[PDB]
Amino acid sequence: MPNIPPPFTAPYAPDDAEIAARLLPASHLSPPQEARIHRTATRLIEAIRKRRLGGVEDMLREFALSTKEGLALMVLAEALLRVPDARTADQFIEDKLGEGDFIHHETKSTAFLVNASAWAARVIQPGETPDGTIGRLVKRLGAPAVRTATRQAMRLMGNHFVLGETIEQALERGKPRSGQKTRYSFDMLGEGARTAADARRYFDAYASAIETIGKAAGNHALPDRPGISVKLSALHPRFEAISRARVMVELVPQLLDLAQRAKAHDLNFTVDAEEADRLELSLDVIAATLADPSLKGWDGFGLAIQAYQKRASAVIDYVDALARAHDRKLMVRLVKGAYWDTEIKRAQERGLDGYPVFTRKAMTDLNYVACASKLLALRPRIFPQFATHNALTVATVLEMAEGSSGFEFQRLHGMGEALYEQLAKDHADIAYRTYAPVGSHRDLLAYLVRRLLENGANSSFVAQAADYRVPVPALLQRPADAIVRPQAAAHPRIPLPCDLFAPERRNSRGVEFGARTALDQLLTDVKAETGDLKPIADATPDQAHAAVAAARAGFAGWSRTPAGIRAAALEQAAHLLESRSAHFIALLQREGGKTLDDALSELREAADFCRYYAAQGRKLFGSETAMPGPTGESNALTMRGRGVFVAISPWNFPLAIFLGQVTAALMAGNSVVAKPAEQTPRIAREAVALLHEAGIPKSALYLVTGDGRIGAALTAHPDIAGVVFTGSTEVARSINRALAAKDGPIVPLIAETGGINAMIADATALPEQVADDVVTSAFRSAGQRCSALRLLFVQEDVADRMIEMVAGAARELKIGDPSDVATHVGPVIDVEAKQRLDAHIARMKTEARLHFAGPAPEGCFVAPHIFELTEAGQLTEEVFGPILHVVRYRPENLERVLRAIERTGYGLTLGVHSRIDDSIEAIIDRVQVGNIYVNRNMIGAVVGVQPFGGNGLSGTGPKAGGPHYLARFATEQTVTINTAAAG
Amino acid sequence: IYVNRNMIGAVVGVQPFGGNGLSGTGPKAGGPHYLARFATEQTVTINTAAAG
Amino acid sequence: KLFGSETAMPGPTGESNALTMRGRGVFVAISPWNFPLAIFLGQVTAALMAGNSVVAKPAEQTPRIAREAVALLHEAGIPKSALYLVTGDGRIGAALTAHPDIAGVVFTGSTEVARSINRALAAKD
Amino acid sequence: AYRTYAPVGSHRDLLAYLVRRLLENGANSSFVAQAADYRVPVPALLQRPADAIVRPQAAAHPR
Ligand SMILES: Cc1cc2nc3c(=O)[nH]c(=O)nc-3n(C[C@H](O)[C@H](O)[C@H](O)COP(=O)(O)OP(=O)(O)OC[C@H]3O[C@@H](n4cnc5c(N)ncnc54)[C@H](O)[C@@H]3O)c2cc1C
Ligand SMILES: Cc1cc2nc3c(=O)[nH]c(=O)nc-3n(C[C@H](O)[C@H](O)[C@H](O)COP(=O)(O)OP(=O)(O)OC[C@H]3O[C@@H](n4cnc5c(N)ncnc54)[C@H](O)[C@@H]3O)c2cc1C
Ligand SMILES: NC(=O)c1ccc[n+]([C@@H]2O[C@H](COP(=O)([O-])OP(=O)(O)OC[C@H]3O[C@@H](n4cnc5c(N)ncnc54)[C@H](O)[C@@H]3O)[C@@H](O)[C@H]2O)c1
Ligand SMILES: NC(=O)c1ccc[n+]([C@@H]2O[C@H](COP(=O)([O-])OP(=O)(O)OC[C@H]3O[C@@H](n4cnc5c(N)ncnc54)[C@H](O)[C@@H]3O)[C@@H](O)[C@H]2O)c1
Repeated sequence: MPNIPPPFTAPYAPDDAEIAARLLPASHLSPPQEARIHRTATRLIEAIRKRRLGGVEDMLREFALSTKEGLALMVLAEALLRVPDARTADQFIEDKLGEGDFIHHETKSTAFLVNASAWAARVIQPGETPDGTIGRLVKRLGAPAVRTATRQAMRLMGNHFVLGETIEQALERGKPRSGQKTRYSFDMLGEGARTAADARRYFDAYASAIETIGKAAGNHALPDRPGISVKLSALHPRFEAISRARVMVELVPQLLDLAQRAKAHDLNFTVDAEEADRLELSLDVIAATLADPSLKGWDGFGLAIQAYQKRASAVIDYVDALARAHDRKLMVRLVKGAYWDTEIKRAQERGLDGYPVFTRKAMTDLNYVACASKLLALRPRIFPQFATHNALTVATVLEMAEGSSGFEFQRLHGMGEALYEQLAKDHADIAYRTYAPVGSHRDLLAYLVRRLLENGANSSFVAQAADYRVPVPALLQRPADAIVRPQAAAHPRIPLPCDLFAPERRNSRGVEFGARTALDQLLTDVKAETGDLKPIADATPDQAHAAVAAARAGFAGWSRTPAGIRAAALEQAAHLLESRSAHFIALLQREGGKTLDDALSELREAADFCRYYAAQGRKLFGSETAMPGPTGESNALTMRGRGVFVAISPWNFPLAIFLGQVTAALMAGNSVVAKPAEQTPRIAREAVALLHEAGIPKSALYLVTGDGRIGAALTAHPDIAGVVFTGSTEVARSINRALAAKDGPIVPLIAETGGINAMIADATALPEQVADDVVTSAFRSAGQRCSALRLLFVQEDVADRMIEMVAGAARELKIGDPSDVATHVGPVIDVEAKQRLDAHIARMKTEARLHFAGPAPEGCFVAPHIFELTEAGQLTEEVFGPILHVVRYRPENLERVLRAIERTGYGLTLGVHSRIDDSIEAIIDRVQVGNIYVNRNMIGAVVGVQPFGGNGLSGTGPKAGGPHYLARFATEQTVTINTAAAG
Repeated sequence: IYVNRNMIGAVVGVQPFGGNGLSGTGPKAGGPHYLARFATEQTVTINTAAAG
Repeated sequence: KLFGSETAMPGPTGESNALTMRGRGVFVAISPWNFPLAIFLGQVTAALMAGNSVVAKPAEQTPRIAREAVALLHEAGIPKSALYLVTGDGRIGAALTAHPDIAGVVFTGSTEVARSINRALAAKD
Repeated sequence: AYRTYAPVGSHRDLLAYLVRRLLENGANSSFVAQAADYRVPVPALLQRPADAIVRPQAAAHPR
């Protein structure tokens, strides 16, 4: 009867200290309360340290394995467990494993997870160099220990996971005896559908699991019936804030169907909690689902809430209001949180104003107990479920319950066993639910990774309890006593994103699209910025020469302006850029045709260029360098501006590359004449006016607009001191020839040009991450980035799955007006671009296999295309659009692949996806490419982090946004003074 | 530039030597900017998150 | 200092970023007659130190010292495969600089010859 | 050929013997201890003694 709560919108990353100022006093307990807790917890830990077979943490500790090594052995273990004849596995383990074929075993066992037929008698030659994850393990531990470790992995995989090639096989394997109930609830493997077909498969798997669980549910009432865990990202291929409109329309009926099926068996149905940027969207979906009248009269629906998030307490308020408003009973799982490292990395990458999670473990522990107290007081409408394997957390929640009724604890099969058995011994009324991981092999890898991060974490309770160096009393330290003071809440060694580069420079600010207040405000601000797009008159060859003459006159004064003053101008420019981000983002979208995230990212990059060049500028030009020499003599090295630089920029980064080149030249003490791409003069003119306002003298910087002919007039001018160019390889050569033709000084040419960028993915790569990174690298910004992926090499054993996943993912990209927040792929720059792209597409259709040709809206649009080539040699040009080419290869032919890459002459970006350090390192050793990206996408180089730029046909160097850039814009001068007369 | 002494016999690492304009491109021989010009830069970026 | 080890770049947690400097390829080194030893070796050893192989063409007037110098470099630890001496006039110098496979040119000599070399480089595709 | 010895005697002589025995099994520098610690890579157990000393003047322990 109460009002349905408003869409959830708590502040994303509030101040830790203020939260601690509330939680610390409230955490206080009386001496008798603490005494009970201490006793219960000691008893739990004693049982834990009894020592049963063991868990993953025991294996990692026993053989001192990295997470990567643990993962590789568990993968090999599953492959070995699925071999029909156990004697067959035994023979392999003793005779082949650890003897050789190290990389082959790692590759085959991993491919097995997506391609069962891939894993099936070789002959191992002696003396093989131990390489690969397994070979390195063998060198370190010895082959016999690796076999022993593998056998242990086999008992872990066989005992603690319910797995099969398909869901049906997993479910059959996980069944109980007869007319009996499953002793476990199902933690389903699936997450993050990449394709529409993935989302249907996961839906079907859940549906199938619900029937299996149902038919073996027992006759008791809730809470004493089994549960299933479900992930929203598994049920929708673009589960994200910017796609909220389609998500609400497509995902809800799906989740509703599954909830109804669970209701019919009167099951516990739990929606898992995922990344922080999906919190708000998930609550929207969950609320709309819960509202459906078909879910009345059922008490099993629920969701997980992560206490490691500052928003946790507010989520609980929201969930309770939801429950009262629809008059429902809910089962609510409280967890700490499984994605901590991800949240830290993301907030840093995204330049957020803070972290959505606590950064000290004790703060998470404090907030968990505080949230538990909150949930307990919401009984009986809310049935709390405390999922944790921490003995102190358990003991503390029990004490606060003052009873054992109306809540449960939870644990994952293979963890918390000794703990909860002992808890049950000491408290007969206590209930705990045990979940088993259940699913297909194709979903194992993604799940194993997350699982291993936590079992291998030093801070984890389970790990420490298993380490007998850690005394029992240490595991019993109260969280409040670790924090002591509110101002100590945040972790002292984790800087806020804005301080990522301190004390060098400030970081530009970003926006969290997953926070509706932030995204809505950004959208509004950009919308408020208007632009009719008035034509910008071209310059005549006379005006261009006048510009050079004027720049030439201004060089004397600018070059002699103190470096600190030049740097201050750049830094004020950065300030004005971010201050006016909406205006410039608006321009980037209108004139540049960029989607919102690409525009914001370019704005950030522009400001980063200013601050970074300002910072490097002071180091380089701030003072002379004293040279060692004899007594009675001084020797000083200085760097002076060269003269007038001509800066020529492209249309694809009309602001950041424009400003990067210009501010670099300016910082070095040069005056500049800048000619922007014909397509994007407006933003260039805005940038220049901004630089002037920031402190760049009118006499130091001139904008000349026009075509390649006006650009030619500038580069041919006899009085210029150098040229900084970014554009086509062909135009660079033309400029270079015009420069070399002159009889004057040989001036510097910095030329950054295209590439035919490859990615190499082997069978140890996670197909879902490959697909993400391939889709991003090749199709983001309509493939109009120089760093963009053009050629994917994929090992044949995984080619079909990887290609199919990229295609399915590409189909989910929204193509259209870049100003619509839901758009993934905007238009290409002009009619000429589209025609050239369409011509290549037409040609490729008659020369190579078409895997995907997306649907494009009328206008200057080109959709993602995927072609498979017979050989790489079929791709001979940089095609500047959303067009992926794929070649599959045999593992023994990597050399051929590397020759194919070397053959083009380009060398800008290269992607490598592989678990195998030795393979990654062999590739790096071999290639000369400027930017190599491993196990991530190939785009969005960050100033001062990924100095960007290639060689061969891809560029001259030095790398923009790196420490060798500014020097190229200057000239050296040595002053030697005989000082002897001074004495 | 040489002040109150002769103009010749630049010493390696003391007087980085070489000119501009019609006199040269740089970087100066026997100075700290020379070697870099003979090399190319390579940036290697690795997503290490799977390990921690 | 420069090539001894990589430079770590600041970045987000969960990511490593390292800057390295690698040899470019084959450098053509062309030297004058007026400092037949020191400028010859200066240019040659700089290129070698940066990890390039080198084809060196000495001034036609002073091949002997250059050949003695190359011999000394080989004896000092420079592999025969990393360093070759080619003697002759400006035409042989022109052949070297015109070669499509070279990765750079280090030259000391007349402003006029520098420009012709610059033009030959620019002319290549 | 290898000979295996068994400790043989009366309880009244055990303590004195156990002490000496435990000093060596609990020593960080002991081969048996390190071999049993999987953090120590096989190649580490294989370092030649001469390569640890390197120079005559480094023979004595510096601390
Ligand atoms: C049945 C079950 C279902 C679960 N469902 C989900 C889910 O849907 N979504 C989800 O995100 N998690 C979920 N989890 C939680 C996750 O998988 C881990 O098990 C959990 O976070 C560990 O908490 P703990 O009290 O057992 O271990 P503890 O060792 O006491 O705490 C470990 C954790 O503290 C936090 N942490 C670690 N370092 C820091 C730091 N420097 N600063 C702040 N916090 C830190 C983390 O959240 C981390 O996992 C579930 C767990 C179980 C058992
Ligand atoms: C059957 C048998 C009978 C034995 N009888 C005797 C005996 O009668 N008298 C006797 O004294 N020992 C005797 N020992 C030796 C002793 O008991 C140890 O077993 C032995 O010294 C260990 O050598 P190791 O090569 O097996 O182990 P390792 O780990 O290779 O070496 C361990 C040892 O190196 C030496 N050492 C350790 N640290 C240092 C240091 N900082 N500087 C210099 N040296 C160091 C010690 O001698 C020490 O025991 C006997 C051993 C066996 C197996
Ligand atoms: N390596 C990098 O960092 C990087 C960054 C951005 C773009 N690019 C490259 O730029 C290309 C796409 O952008 P584009 O179409 O604008 O490049 P483009 O060669 O077509 O022209 C770019 C710029 O040079 C000017 N220009 C054209 N002809 C000229 C001439 N004869 N003399 C002097 N100037 C002349 C243009 O008018 C313009 O401002 C791709 O090949 C791409 O990979 C490389
Ligand atoms: N700035 C300095 O550091 C420095 C140092 C020493 C000498 N120099 C200059 O060197 C000059 C005098 O000596 P030089 O007579 O040997 O110079 P030079 O121009 O006559 O030629 C010198 C070198 O280039 C080669 N060469 C000639 N024509 C060539 C061509 N068309 N293509 C490729 N290579 C060619 C020669 O055979 C020789 O090895 C002066 O102008 C002097 O100032 C400058």
